[PDB]
Amino acid sequence: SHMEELQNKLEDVVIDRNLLILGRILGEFGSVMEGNLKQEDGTSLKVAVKTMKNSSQREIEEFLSEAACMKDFSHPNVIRLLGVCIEMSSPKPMVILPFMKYGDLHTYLLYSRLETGPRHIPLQTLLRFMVDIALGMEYLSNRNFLHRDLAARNCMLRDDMTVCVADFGLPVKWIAIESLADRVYTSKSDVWAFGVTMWEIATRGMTPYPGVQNHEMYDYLLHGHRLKQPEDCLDELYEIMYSCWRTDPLDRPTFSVLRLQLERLLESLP
Ligand SMILES: CN(Cc1ccc2nccn2c1)c1nnc(-c2ccc(-c3ccccc3Cl)cc2)o1
Repeated sequence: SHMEELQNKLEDVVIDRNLLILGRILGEFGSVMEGNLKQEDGTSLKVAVKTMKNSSQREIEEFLSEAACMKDFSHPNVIRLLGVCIEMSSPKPMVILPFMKYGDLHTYLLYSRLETGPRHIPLQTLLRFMVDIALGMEYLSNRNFLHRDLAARNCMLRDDMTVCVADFGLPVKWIAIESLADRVYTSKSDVWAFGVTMWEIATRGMTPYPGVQNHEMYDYLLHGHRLKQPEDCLDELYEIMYSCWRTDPLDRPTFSVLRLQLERLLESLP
């Protein structure tokens, strides 16, 4: 029955192409399109459709396998995979996601500094964003799933302004020191990317390490330098993000420890 569990997950993740109607292109690695998904209750749902790219057997079965694992995730701060579709060329898979009208968190932070879009984001909400990602990441690491592409651009905003982790890997300034050197990736490397993500949130969308080029990053970190404390950022919050960048990956806290520290800090605000 150990294999029968994979077959169960496999049947579940596939969506009939006829239940899907494709809309306009939102982004042009593969495309992001809007779509309509006909549900079991007879009504249509607005969805986001991600199309992907070379073998028509092994790599496709690999996509279905990976998608079957992804649809098994069930947490309010992890994007939910609604299912997958396949379309053949003259070998193009599609992944079906809930439509997020508020978009990615990175764009939202940037828009908040311009007169038109969202208004100034206060400290409590910036901390609520960090708690939400920590909760989603905590769910993932406890299931032994590595994100491998954690950044503000890969976190999505739901209609109730809840953040969910998304766009799972497969970005040099999000990569842990040991991942740049030993080409090794663990949950401590996700914790490092999370600290960088927290810094993007606190700076309201600044690119990490201003004045340091991508090809200078490994030598920069090797000499002990880390991301600087953002202006008006709490010392406690900075200590939490800094703890994510400890040279020894074993010294870095887990997501569960980080989530707790962030919740206490949030509750402590007036
Ligand atoms: C496109 N995107 C972001 C998004 C979401 C929602 C949204 N609404 C409007 C615009 N939007 C944009 C997104 N978030 N998560 C994913 C994703 C993509 C691929 C896979 C995957 C990769 C390999 C094998 C199997 C799978 Cl299922 C998993 C998750 O993509």
